Parts: sequence; structure tokens; C-alpha cells
Amino acid sequence: SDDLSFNFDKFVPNQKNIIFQGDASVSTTGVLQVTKVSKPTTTSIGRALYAAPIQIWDSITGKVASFATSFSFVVKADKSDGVDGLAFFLAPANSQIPSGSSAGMFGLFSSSDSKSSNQIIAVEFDTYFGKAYNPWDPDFKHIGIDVNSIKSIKTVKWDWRNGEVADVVITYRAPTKSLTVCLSYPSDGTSNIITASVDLKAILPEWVSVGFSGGVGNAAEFETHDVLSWYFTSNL
Amino acid sequence: SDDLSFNFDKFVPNQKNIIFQGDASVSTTGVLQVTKVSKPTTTSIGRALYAAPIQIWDSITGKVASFATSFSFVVKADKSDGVDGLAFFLAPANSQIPSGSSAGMFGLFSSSDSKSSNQIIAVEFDTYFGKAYNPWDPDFKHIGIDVNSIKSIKTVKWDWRNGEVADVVITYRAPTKSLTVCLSYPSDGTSNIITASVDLKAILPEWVSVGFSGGVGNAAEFETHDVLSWYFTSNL
Amino acid sequence: SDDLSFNFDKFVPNQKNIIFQGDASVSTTGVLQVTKVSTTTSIGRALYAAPIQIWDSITGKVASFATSFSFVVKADKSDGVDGLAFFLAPANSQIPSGSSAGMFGLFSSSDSKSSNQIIAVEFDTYFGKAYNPWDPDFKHIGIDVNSIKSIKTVKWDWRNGEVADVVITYRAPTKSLTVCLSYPSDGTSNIITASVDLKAILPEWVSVGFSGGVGNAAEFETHDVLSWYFTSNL
Amino acid sequence: SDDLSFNFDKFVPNQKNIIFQGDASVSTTGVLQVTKVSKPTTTSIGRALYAAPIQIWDSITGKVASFATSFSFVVKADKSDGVDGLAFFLAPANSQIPSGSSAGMFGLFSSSDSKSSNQIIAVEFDTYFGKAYNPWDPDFKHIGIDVNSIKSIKTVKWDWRNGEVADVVITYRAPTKSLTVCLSYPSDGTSNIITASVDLKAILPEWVSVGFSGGVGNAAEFETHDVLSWYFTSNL
Ligand SMILES: *[C@@H]1O[C@H](CO)[C@@H](O)[C@H](O)[C@H]1NC(C)=O
Ligand SMILES: *[C@@H]1O[C@H](CO)[C@@H](O)[C@H](O)[C@H]1NC(C)=O
Ligand SMILES: *[C@@H]1O[C@H](CO)[C@@H](O)[C@H](O)[C@H]1NC(C)=O
Ligand SMILES: *[C@@H]1O[C@H](CO)[C@@H](O)[C@H](O)[C@H]1NC(C)=O
Ligand SMILES: [Ca+2]
Ligand SMILES: [Ca+2]
Ligand SMILES: [Ca+2]
Ligand SMILES: [Ca+2]
Ligand SMILES: [Mn+2]
Ligand SMILES: [Mn+2]
Ligand SMILES: [Mn+2]
Ligand SMILES: [Mn+2]
Repeated sequence: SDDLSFNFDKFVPNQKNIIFQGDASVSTTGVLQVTKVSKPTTTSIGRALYAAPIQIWDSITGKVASFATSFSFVVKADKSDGVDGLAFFLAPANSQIPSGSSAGMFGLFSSSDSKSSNQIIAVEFDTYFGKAYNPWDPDFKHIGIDVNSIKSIKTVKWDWRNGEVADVVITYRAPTKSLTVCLSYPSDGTSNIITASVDLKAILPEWVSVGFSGGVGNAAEFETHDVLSWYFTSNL
Repeated sequence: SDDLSFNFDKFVPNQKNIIFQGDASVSTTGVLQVTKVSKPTTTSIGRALYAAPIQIWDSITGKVASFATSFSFVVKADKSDGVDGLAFFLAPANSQIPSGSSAGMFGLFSSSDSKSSNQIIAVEFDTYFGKAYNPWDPDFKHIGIDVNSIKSIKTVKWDWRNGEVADVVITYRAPTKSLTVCLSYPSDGTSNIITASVDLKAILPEWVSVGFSGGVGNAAEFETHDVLSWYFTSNL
Repeated sequence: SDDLSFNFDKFVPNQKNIIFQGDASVSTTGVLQVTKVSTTTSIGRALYAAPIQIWDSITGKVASFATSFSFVVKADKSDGVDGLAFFLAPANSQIPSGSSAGMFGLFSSSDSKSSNQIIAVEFDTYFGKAYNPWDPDFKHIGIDVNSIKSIKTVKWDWRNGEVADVVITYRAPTKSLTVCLSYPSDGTSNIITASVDLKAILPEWVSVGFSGGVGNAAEFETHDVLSWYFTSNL
Repeated sequence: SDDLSFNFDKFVPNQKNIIFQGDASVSTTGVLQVTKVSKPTTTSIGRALYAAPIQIWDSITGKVASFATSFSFVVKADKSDGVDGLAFFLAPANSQIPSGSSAGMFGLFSSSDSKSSNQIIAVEFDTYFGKAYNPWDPDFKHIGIDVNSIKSIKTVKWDWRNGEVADVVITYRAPTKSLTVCLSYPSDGTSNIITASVDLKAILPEWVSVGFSGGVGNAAEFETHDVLSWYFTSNL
């Protein structure tokens, strides 16, 4: 049946079906630390992609793929606040971190402009919204749908819980071009949701790579960006 | 792998793998009308269950099942308002509509009391909250998590859209006992979400039947309760 | 995606999603004994509780399906009767009046009536010409279409008390039905394929399951299925 | 649920999730020609692997994976006979064609010795058994289970049909270490089967790449080695 379906209940150090870029890696406890967690802390940018590209749309038949993904993640800050955030994304097949990318752009963008050549769709869990540094951001931690730009086309207030596990379910229904983000914290019932219209055929190439990215722009306001598990399915 | 998984992209008149109770039926256009839609309007109560019971928990091993379900539905009211609502539920294997049930109880309850003998867990999409007849309801249309009672243990404001298709994803994660309801309207981006803790092993018997139920208590304030598609998976 | 997909790694006593007919039941050890184990003559069938749409009359589409199961046939002596079968019958079908162990509770007679609407894969242990004149001269795997007299058979190298793994696939576009049997204990393998048009034999809605029989208490054997996987898609 | 599951109903020219080695490629008609079809004909060796490695066993837990795969293929010879054959295999992650490999070794082996360092398990559909060049082969076209050597640990007569489509189902049940090969020709009912005991944990590394390989050692006895579709699943 379905074109593709994979599931990681846990990660293993030096997992061969995951492409690690930047500081991303998996600890001995089995968690994907997309951002570096080290004794003397430090600035960091990392991305982790599934090793095989996925056909998101077909130019022959014109068909677009519907997909669903689920993952659990933890963002633990030392103080009461941290930077910069985590993102789930779709980019051109075997994409590399752009030259001159920063933590605030999650290793996804070279700048704050909206270039159609970026060919990136991402769901961000943005923890830093400082106005002189991230002027494009709203005045609160948020969940945003990014389409070719770090300046989200739509955002929603994210009630982040320090050190608590968040369960996320993202669905893309091709026939209606609807992208829905479902987030909940089992520990206390906190839930956030956001949906937006996005035509994948219009933004991305036929073959894409999916994964996570994140960054810590200021070592003094450190936080982790750990993903505990990951499920993904797609079908044309 | 997984214990059970079924998918209905559409329904067919007199579908043999669906048990119809009350006024529930599937039209020639392939939609499950859990509530009766007729030239001259009338009061109605209906339920539709998947024909085979599902083991939600094992008494031998003590294991509890995790499940996920997705469905799209439409509630179209003649005037600007309608009654009474729709519900997705889990009940004892091959459960029948209780004697003396009403539209306001969605054919799930005999009364407004919280009896542990009911053994019912349901997610309701309640359109009628009139304090004269439904005193247990909040002052707005809502999504509620019902556990052995029509008086929800938790509700959230439901931004119902007249005649628009709503996509719903319900997930139950056994290890954390977390039940999450994710609703969105692709037509305009409206999204509602709610999460609650529920121990299935404590409320339901080992074998249950899953399905939809609904009711129209006042023909003068008529509305449809149509489910367009349905996906379901469970695993112990 | 796929219309239906279920999996039983083990069975549980009085499983609610299985319809038991005749002497079929599940033991406390979690195995489906389609035939009664205790001794006496027996006939039993076990069906999945929900019907399955095998073909659509609107679109004309036919469903492709795959199933996998493991079973054991343990005889007391060096031989036993009568066999086990995997089948597709009309939705919520009952055991026919006057059925016998040699017909696995699937047929009223040895005639080929199109009204039977039955397709079955049999693992036939008894081929005595006295009671089963339609059978070949050896234990076999047969593809039955509306009759106990198989349209095609193949020698079955049955192993007493050993677990057999079976994979049955039906590829609708080519109308091909393949039966794949193997004994992990010693490598013994048997295979058979035949052309069958489901749309021509069965109604839109069918019930799937197992059936079996022990026609002679003196030549007793079990007909136990240990696990079961099934998928179908239109 | 399941670790991995992919399905190709057809192939597309320059498919990004398939690694092509040697002469392997996919035609405009959507078929994977692991061997070159040029006419002007020529000698050829080709391999096609799924782009992402698969974890076949875990050294931490000791668990071994069970897997199932299905594919349809055609071997069309110009004359009444052709060479050399096709193979489905599991090799070390991102394995390359060995230096000095030949068509009779399907681009899998450097020699006819049984080296444990080869770390290869393959199911071959061998069309050439000439004792002059393939002395290790039996006296008929066959299906063989290869474990670290081109000299099969077990074979069975293969009733090859020129130009007809063959459906193959290969299952590996970890608990019993049983590998079963199920082949059938829908056109005439011809069926062949073979099973053998193989401990994956003992032969292969934790991470492996799966795919097809084939060869045409003599351009004068040309034949195609086309795979039409491919399904694969694995679970630890
Ligand atoms: C932005 O990133 C792209 C990709 O690496 C690169 O080609 C471009 O030069 C970058 N812009 C700058 C100013 O570095
Ligand atoms: C309420 O429902 C229960 C279950 O069907 C039934 O036993 C009880 O008698 C009902 N109450 C009335 C008044 O019928
Ligand atoms: C054979 O079985 C069918 C179905 O139960 C029944 O209608 C028929 O009368 C049976 N024949 C006899 C002789 O009982
Ligand atoms: C055989 O293949 C291996 C792998 O490429 C290589 O290391 C070796 O040198 C080759 N030749 C011989 C003679 O083994
Ligand atoms: Ca930011
Ligand atoms: Ca109400
Ligand atoms: Ca017989
Ligand atoms: Ca050879
Ligand atoms: Mn932002
Ligand atoms: Mn309510
Ligand atoms: Mn027979
Ligand atoms: Mn050989």
C-alpha cells in the first residue's frame, strides 16, 4: 500500500538511516539531540534528516502526496528561558545547511527574505522572539508555519513547558491543501493547535528530504532541543 | 504488526461491516448520516458501530491499547443554529441504545448521573447547550471528553462552522493515559484542541465497540450529523 | 490507506472478534483449536467477526488480499483425519445442514453448485477412496472453488506435530491465488497457484476464517492455528 | 508500529530514493532494468539499492529483525536461453560493487570463496549454470540461497518462463531463523519454493542495504533482468 512509512521508538548512536548535519547527534540514552548539549555550553546549529529522499509530488500524473508525522520532544532550559527553538521541515533532496545561517533561522535560511528558491516548508517551535534580533517574530513563544521564509505565514501562541515532553502530530491533507499542527503536554493537559493552507506542488521540488533542525544562538540562555521518537508516513 | 487497522474513504449504502442502530444510515452519495435527514424534518437518534469488537486492554498481561482515529464530518443547520450534536465513542462490545435515551445524551446514556456501570468514553461535538434541557453543559458549543456521564470531565469552546467540513484526529497514548482531540476546518483555518487523562483499563471492559452517535432533539432546529470518512488503528 | 488489516499474534479464550461455529474454540494456552481436542468426531469453523468487501459492483474493482498463519496438525497415531481449511464464504455464513468432516463444514454435498459461493484452501489429511472418492492419492493442499473436489492440488509433505507457516496471496489484476507453505523445523516446503476470479464466484461481502473436521475419532488429530494476519484492499 | 515499510508500484527515471550502481537504471516505461538493455547488446553488471540503510539486528538488545519483501520481475531472452541471472540481496550499508566482480557473481562477489568478511545474504535466480564458467552451480536454472558465497547453501530447480512475469514473496522469520522464497508465474500456474535456516545476526552487520543485482556475462546470449514493482517491510 502506502509509499513510505517508518517509525523510530528510540534512536541509536550513529544511526545509519539518519543524516547528521552540524552539531546534531544521538546520545547514549537514545535521544536525538539536534542541538549540542555540552559541559561548557556553546552556540549551536544542527539538522537531522531521514537518509532517503521522499517523492512529495509527481510531475507526470500531477498527484500530490498526503503525509502524517508524529514525534515527542523536550526543550529544557537552564534558567527560566532559553533560545532558539526547534523545527520540523521539508527541503530539497539532500539539502545542506546554508552558508551564513544562524540559530534564529534554525539552519534553514541564509537570510530573512522570502525567496521562492529556498524551497522550504517548516513547522517551528520558536522559543526566542527578541525584537532587535528576530524582528520578524511575534511577542511570545510560538508555533509557526514557515513557507520559504523565517517570517511565518501563520503563528499561534505556544504554551511551552520547561523540561516537559510534548507530543506533536502534523498532518497534511493534499486534496484540501491543509497542514495541521497538533501539540499537547500529557503532564498537565496543555494543548496548542494551528492549521494553514499550503500547496506543496507550488513550493517544493518533486523529491524532498524531511527532518529536524534547531539552534542555540546564545550560550548564556542555553536549552536542549531533544526529539525522543519519530513516526512518518506519506502516500501519493 | 498492529492489531487492527481499517479505513473508509467513503461509505456504501447498507455497508455490512457497520452496525446501524436507530436512524443511522448511509446515503446514495456515500455519506454516513448518523442522524436522519428527510423532506419533512423530525426528531432523531442514531448510532453506527464497526461490526467487530476491539480488545482495548488485556487482563492477562495487563497491557492497555493505544489507538488513533481520524474522520471528517459536516454539521449543516437550516437556520443559524441546530441541535443536538455528534459523538465518537467506545462502549461495551455490541452495546445497544439505552432505553429512555435522548438526543441530548446522543443515544449513549439513560440519564445524567455518573454510573461506573455505563462503561462509556466519548468525544462529543455538542451544538446544543440550553440550560433548561441540558443543565450540565457550558455556555457555548463545545468539544467534550465524556467518561461514564453526559457531563464532560473537560470541555473546550468549539468554533463550529455551519456546513463546513471538519477534520478530526483523536489519539490515545496508553503509556501516558493521554487522550488528545484535534479539530480543524480546512476552509478557513479554524482549529480547536483538547487533551485529558483517562485510564481505559479503569473505565471500559476488555472488549469494546467503537462508533459514532448523534441526535436531533427538536426538529424545528434541525441540522445534519454526517461523517464523510473514517480511519482507525489500535495496538496492544 | 488499506481497507483492512488485522493481526493476532495469539488468541484469547472467548475472543469477541471471532465468531465460533461448531466445536471451534480457543484454549487457555492461546491457540485456536478449530477441532475439538479431548476424543470424538468434530466439525468447527472460526470467522473474523466483521464481513469484508471483496469486490465492488459500483466501480467493478476487485480486492487483492494477503494472509499469513501458522498451524499444527498433531495426530495420535502416524495418521489422522480430516484436515483444515482457510476460506471465504458469504457474509455471516453458517455451517450447512448435513455437512461432514470430509467437507470441512463447508459443503452439503460433493456437487459443484455455483450457489455455494465458497473459495477455500484446504490442507487435506484424509484421502481414503471409501469416503473421499474426489481426492488424489496423497495428503494434499487444494484450491476449492464451489466444490470439495479441488480445481487444483499439490502433494503436501505433512509433518506430524510440527508448526507450518502459510502465506496466501491473491493478486486481483492477474487473478492469481498463491499458497506458500513451509516447515521451519526441517525446511520442507510446498507451493501451489491457480487462477480464480473472485468477482465471478463470491458475493460483494464475505466472511473469512478457518474450518476443519475429524470424521473418525479413532484416527484423531488436532487442527490448531497459532497466529493469524490478514489484509485486503480494493 | 513497524520500523520500516516502503512500496513501489512502479519506478520513475532517476528515482532519488534508489542508489544505482553499474548499469542499473529505470526506463521511461517505469521498469527497473538492473541489467542494460541496449541492442546493440553488451556485457553488463548492475545493482540498485534502497537509499536508506536498514537495521537488521540490534547489538544492545540482541533482537533480530523479521522482514518480508515482494516483487515482480521479467527475464526475457532473445534466443531460447540467456545469462546470467538476477539476485535480491542484503549487504553492508552502502556497499559498492567489488573490484573484479563478474556477471556470474551478480556484482556481489570478488571470487568463488566463502569469506565471512563478504557479509552478504542473497536470493539468486540463476539462469546460467555452465560448468566451464560456473562450476559451483547445479545442472539446471535454479533459485539459490547465498550466504557469503556464490556457491549456494541450498538450491531448487527454477522452471523459468521466457518473457513471463514472476511474482516473488520472500519472508524471514527471526524467531525460527527461517528464510522462505515463494515464486509463481500467474500466466500458467508454475510455482517454485525453497526455504533455509539463516542466522542474520551471525552473517550481517547491524546496518545493511537491500536491493537487486544482476549480470549479462555474454552479449551473445542476452536477456533482460527487469523488476516491475517492489514492496518491503522490516521490524525488530
Ligand atoms: C545563503 O545560502 C546559500 C546556500 O548555501 C548560498 O548560496 C548563499 O550565498 C548564502 N548567502 C550568503 C550571503 O552567504
Ligand atoms: C437506562 O439504561 C439501562 C441500560 O440499558 C437500563 O437497564 C435502564 O433500565 C435504563 N433506564 C430506563 C428507565 O429504562
Ligand atoms: C445443504 O446445505 C444448504 C445450506 O444449509 C441447505 O439449504 C440444503 O438443504 C442442504 N442439503 C441438505 C440435504 O440438507
Ligand atoms: C574483491 O573485492 C573486495 C571489495 O572491493 C576488494 O577489497 C578485494 O581486493 C577484491 N579483490 C580480491 C582479489 O579480493
Ligand atoms: Ca525566533
Ligand atoms: Ca448538549
Ligand atoms: Ca479428504
Ligand atoms: Ca550461474
Ligand atoms: Mn518565529
Ligand atoms: Mn456537552
Ligand atoms: Mn482434498
Ligand atoms: Mn547459482
